[PDB]
Amino acid sequence: KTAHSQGIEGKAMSEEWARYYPRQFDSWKKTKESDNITDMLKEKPALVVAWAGYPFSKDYNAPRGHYYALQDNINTLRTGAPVDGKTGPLPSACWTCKSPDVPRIIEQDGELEYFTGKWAKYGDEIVNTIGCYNCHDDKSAELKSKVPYLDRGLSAAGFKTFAESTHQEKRSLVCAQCHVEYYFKKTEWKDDKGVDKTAMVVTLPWSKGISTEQMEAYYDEINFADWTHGISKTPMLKAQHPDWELYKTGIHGQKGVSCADCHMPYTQEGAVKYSDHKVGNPLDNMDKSCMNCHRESEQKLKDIVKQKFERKEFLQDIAFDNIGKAHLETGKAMELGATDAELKEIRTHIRHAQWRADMAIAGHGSFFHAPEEVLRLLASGNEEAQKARIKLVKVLAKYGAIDYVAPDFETKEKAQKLAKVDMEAFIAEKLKFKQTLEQEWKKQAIAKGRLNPESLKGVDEKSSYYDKTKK
Amino acid sequence: KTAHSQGIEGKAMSEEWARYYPRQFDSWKKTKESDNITDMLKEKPALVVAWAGYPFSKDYNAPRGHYYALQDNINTLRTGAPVDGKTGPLPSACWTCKSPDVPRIIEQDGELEYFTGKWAKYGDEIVNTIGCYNCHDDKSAELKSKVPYLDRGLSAAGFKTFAESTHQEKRSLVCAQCHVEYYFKKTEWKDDKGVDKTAMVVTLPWSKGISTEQMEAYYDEINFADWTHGISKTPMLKAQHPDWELYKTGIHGQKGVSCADCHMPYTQEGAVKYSDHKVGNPLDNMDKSCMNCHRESEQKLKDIVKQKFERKEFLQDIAFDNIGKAHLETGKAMELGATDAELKEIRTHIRHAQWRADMAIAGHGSFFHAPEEVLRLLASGNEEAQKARIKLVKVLAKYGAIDYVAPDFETKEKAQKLAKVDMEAFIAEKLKFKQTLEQEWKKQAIAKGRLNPESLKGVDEKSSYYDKTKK
Ligand code: HEC
Ligand code: HEC
Ligand code: HEC
Ligand code: HEC
Ligand code: HEC
Ligand code: HEC
Ligand code: HEC
Ligand code: HEC
Ligand code: HEC
Ligand code: HEC
Ligand SMILES: [Ca+2]
Ligand SMILES: [Ca+2]
Ligand SMILES: [Y+2]
Ligand SMILES: [Y+2]
Ligand SMILES: [Y+2]
Ligand SMILES: [Y+2]
Ligand SMILES: [Y+2]
Repeated sequence: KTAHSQGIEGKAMSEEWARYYPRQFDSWKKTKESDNITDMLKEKPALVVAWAGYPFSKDYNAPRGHYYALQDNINTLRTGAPVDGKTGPLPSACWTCKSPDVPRIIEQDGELEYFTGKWAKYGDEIVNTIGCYNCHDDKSAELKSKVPYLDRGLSAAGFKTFAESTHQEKRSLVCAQCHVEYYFKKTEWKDDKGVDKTAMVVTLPWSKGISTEQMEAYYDEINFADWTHGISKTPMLKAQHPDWELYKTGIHGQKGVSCADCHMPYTQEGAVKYSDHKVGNPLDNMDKSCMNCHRESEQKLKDIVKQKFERKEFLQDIAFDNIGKAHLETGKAMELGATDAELKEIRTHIRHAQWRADMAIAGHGSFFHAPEEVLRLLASGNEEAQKARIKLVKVLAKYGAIDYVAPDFETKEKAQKLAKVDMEAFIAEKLKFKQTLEQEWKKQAIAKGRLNPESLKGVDEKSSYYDKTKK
Repeated sequence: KTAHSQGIEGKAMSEEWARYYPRQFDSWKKTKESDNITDMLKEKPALVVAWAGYPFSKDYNAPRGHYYALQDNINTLRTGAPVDGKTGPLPSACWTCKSPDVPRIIEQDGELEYFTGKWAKYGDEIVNTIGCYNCHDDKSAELKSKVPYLDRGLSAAGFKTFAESTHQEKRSLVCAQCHVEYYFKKTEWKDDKGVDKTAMVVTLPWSKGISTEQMEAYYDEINFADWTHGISKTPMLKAQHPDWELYKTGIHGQKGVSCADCHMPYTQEGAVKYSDHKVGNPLDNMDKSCMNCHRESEQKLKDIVKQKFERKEFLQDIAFDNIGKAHLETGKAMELGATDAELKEIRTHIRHAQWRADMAIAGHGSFFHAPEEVLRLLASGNEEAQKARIKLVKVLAKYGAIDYVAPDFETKEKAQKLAKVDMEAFIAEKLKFKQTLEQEWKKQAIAKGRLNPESLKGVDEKSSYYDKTKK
């Protein structure tokens, strides 16, 4: 048994686990070191056009350390500027994979209640970032999935549940609680008090399997759409970090190598085995992350990964360039009077093209985890985009614009203009939120004992729209 | 030293090496077991359209055992029906990678002379198939490259020559004498007798590197074309089994695993090491070919290779379908009166699209040797094809045929009709050649002592146009 077999008071706060596991706590906190903010819309402006009419066209950055998950959830322009617990663009489900306070609240008020309401609803309750309680039982310290939607998805896919899985599998599944693709399923229900409520439940689109094509069929079957494209008015599907799903198609995943083997490698100290909890880039610690199974120079292994990235980049830019043009050309055809009937097939091609290409790039490590599937998907996506563009030429020709040239979107600025994203306004509004409601959230949480100020050190120095500079 | 340190009389005939190496001779002869003829034009009729106006649109089969190399060179419709040593469609260079008699003749008459004249020129001299002398020195038995064009290509690419390479590298380079992409360079020269002659020299397009893109730049720089497309009149480039070049981009090649490690695995017998000379499919002998480095079930490893093949197939069919349509649509535009000036850009896209896609599939093992490069190349090729088709729509529209639908070519029969290939005639003509001139070639060779009848056992029972049935 552990030294805390009856549970841990204040378990949601990882600092509460330090007295029992100083080592794991210490390395866990070091994800603070990965504080770089890479503005993906600036790096890949084509993404702005792809996501026109959706929050991702406003703000989308690459992932950084777990230490910043909660704060980035707050800082992203995607969550907007609520004025209270009933305002704001997004729902409560946006907290789900950002805090150990999530299972705390789900365990206290129930799944449906948690998934009911605005994101702003839990502003002063969900204040801790990715912590011990998100992956560990506070009595036995064993690995555990704290979110019901995962087992729900695993079952539907014909997979064993978390409890039924092997230890090695659990070393990847704890990650799968968050590092997976999902959608919000509008769900009606009634509380014990009789009140009728509507919940937005996190659901893994795995009922037909975990391949991109199976998920596609899944979404088409229920005629689902995450949003109607702001430019082409196409029923779009958004892919979100399907890290685990893609990893499963890769050679490492097929061989049984877990996420932890590379991202949380062991360190033996005579009888005692320690897992590095500083979840980050394995390439920074190759001796422990790779050389334990590979017998090759670190530079060569690094060069190989670099090659894979270049390959992915090559196909990514091609696919999203044609996808972008397709959206714009469809928008042009619409302007000339083309009917929905004339654009139906084209829009279906665009929907599938982007779903496949987004699934390929949404998982930032997929280019390495499953290179072959990433390349094939980008190629498949590009083909659907081009099929749409060949048909678009004919629609444009019918309306006298066969020589139309879709505008360029090589910079985030130009792309956001086409996507009609008023950045200055969103940023101004966001800052007001942060300077008022956010600080009130933090002050109240600290007063109630839900948040420890120590955890806020250097947590809010950067975002895509501001950089106070240092550490 | 060996037991034949002064050389071997009749070295071109592998049977002459049997007295010294019965083991290697025995397994070497067993490639006779791989006698399957897979008609690739029947399997992938899109290839017929791609190669319209070129010999490959007539006959193209997958590779089988080395035991059949020489005979298949004779049977393929590509070599046609010579009536003497000065007739026939192809040059003498077509023997180059099919017989140990090649180095014998090159060593006797010189490189230029060998590469001068018709294929039919050496009909009764080049009669032995891939043999010991193609890869071994007849005095020391050491591995050796017998063709000057290889070192020539290696140097141009910044690689070390064969003699400068390591032993492990030689285990792959002996294969590179033939398993590489090449072109015939028209070369003028004068013999010691003063006569002016024209030679067609085998040349490796490696002066800018061995990547598909570098070879492309190489061919474009000299405005080279293997043929003018019979349908689109595009200056085409033909890729031929770039097995070694692609293998070099793969993980095995980068790690130093040679062709021999998988295709000619060792067998230890107490102090004595034997190389299995039955060059074939490693998957038939996985315990010796793969399990020597991998610790996984054979079925799983097989399933993985199968996955890679399906991935390649997926992208291959897409690329060649769009390439086929592009050719046909260009042909249609031509019929309507489109000018070469209006079709120049389109034709450049088609040339590059097919060069890249052909380079990806011409090496039948590339899907496994270098999966990532194969997928990327097929994707790149497809994109160039689609860029051509988008432009083609506009050219067709200008000429009043925007709704033109390129004819289907889902069967070899339909494809060969579009490619205007009169098969019945070519086959009839070929049979007459085989029944007359070919038999005379074999009778004369046997009479002169250049050919041993034993080597002809079951060598000519199959082709793409006839199957006497058994072994
Ligand atoms: C509601 C729609 C959500 C909002 C708003 C955010 N998320 Fe997530 N999220 C999750 C993971 C595993 C990552 C990291 C890997 C990756 O991003 O590719 C993220 C990351 C973010 C970030 C930082 C990156 C960015 O700028 O986009 C933000 C700002 C963010 N998320 C906001 C996981 C999950 C998840 C688990 C299943 C859900 C339901 C959500 N995220 C929902 C939202
Ligand atoms: C002159 C233009 C040539 C003719 C006619 C043939 N070849 Fe070749 N060839 C070589 C290899 C390594 C292979 C095997 C791998 C593969 O085919 O992908 C081949 C195979 C053939 C075959 C059998 C397959 C088929 O039906 O196409 C035939 C009929 C054939 N070749 C005819 C190697 C070389 C090579 C070495 C550099 C040269 C110069 C040529 N082949 C030339 C011709
Ligand atoms: C949900 C509660 C999560 C769990 C469980 C795990 N991760 Fe995570 N991860 C999550 C978020 C929201 C983020 C984004 C953080 C941000 O503010 O940008 C991440 C990020 C990562 C990263 C990126 C690290 C970096 O760039 O420095 C990696 C490599 C990563 N996560 C890996 C990972 C692994 C292997 C996990 C299981 C052991 C794991 N995460 C769990 C959310 C969640
Ligand atoms: C999920 C994303 C995790 C978070 C957040 C934390 N831990 Fe963890 N821990 C995780 C894995 C996958 C593993 C390895 C499991 C295995 O048996 O292989 C661990 C392991 C531990 C252990 C056991 C000893 C060790 O391997 O180091 C302990 C005691 C432990 N973790 C503690 C711990 C604490 C205190 C955390 C918060 C500060 C914490 N973990 C977070 C995954 C995750
Ligand atoms: C052991 C548990 C492993 C760890 C940790 C890492 N790798 Fe690995 N890798 C391993 C296996 C068993 C295999 C499958 C092939 C086999 O030998 O059975 C691989 C394969 C690769 C590959 C080749 C496939 C490819 O995508 O090109 C590469 C390039 C590779 N591994 C790199 C790599 C790196 C950089 C790692 C650290 C981040 C890493 N591997 C860890 C086993 C294990
Ligand atoms: C070793 C073989 C790995 C396994 C198993 C998993 N990951 Fe990984 N991951 C690995 C590498 C080499 C990289 C690329 C590093 C680079 O910067 O080039 C990644 C990357 C990720 C990322 C992207 C992080 C970022 O860009 O900020 C994430 C979020 C990530 N990996 C998650 C993750 C998960 C959840 C895994 C299991 C399903 C997983 N990785 C396995 C190496 C390895
Ligand atoms: C030229 C003289 C060659 C040398 C040297 C090597 N190969 Fe070859 N190979 C060559 C030809 C002309 C053919 C086609 C034979 C036919 O009649 O179809 C082949 C075929 C192969 C195959 C296919 C085997 C099968 O399908 O059963 C393989 C796997 C192959 N060759 C491999 C290979 C290797 C690894 C070599 C070096 C050790 C090698 N070949 C040398 C011509 C020549
Ligand atoms: C090229 C395509 C080859 C042909 C045709 C033949 N041999 Fe070969 N042989 C080849 C390789 C790549 C190797 C391995 C080299 C190494 O040292 O790793 C060999 C090896 C031999 C040997 C050495 C002992 C052994 O490894 O078995 C002998 C004695 C030998 N080869 C003989 C031989 C004979 C008699 C052949 C014709 C019947 C023959 N080889 C053809 C490549 C090739
Ligand atoms: C030893 C000399 C090898 C032989 C013989 C074969 N493989 Fe291999 N393989 C080997 C290494 C060193 C690596 C690189 C990764 C590493 O562990 O360092 C690999 C990798 C693979 C892979 C993974 C990459 C991929 O394309 O998915 C696979 C699937 C694989 N090897 C399969 C395989 C098969 C089927 C073999 C026999 C025909 C084979 N390998 C032989 C080393 C060696
Ligand atoms: C092991 C890791 C290999 C190395 C190294 C090389 N080859 Fe290979 N080759 C290997 C496999 C698993 C396969 C596919 C088998 C299947 O049928 O699925 C191949 C295939 C080829 C082929 C195609 C043969 C045919 O389709 O008839 C050829 C001609 C071939 N390989 C040649 C070859 C050469 C010359 C290599 C070195 C440059 C080489 N292979 C390396 C496995 C391995
Ligand atoms: Ca989604
Ligand atoms: Ca060529
Ligand atoms: Y405590
Ligand atoms: Y990162
Ligand atoms: Y691979
Ligand atoms: Y003799
Ligand atoms: Y074969």
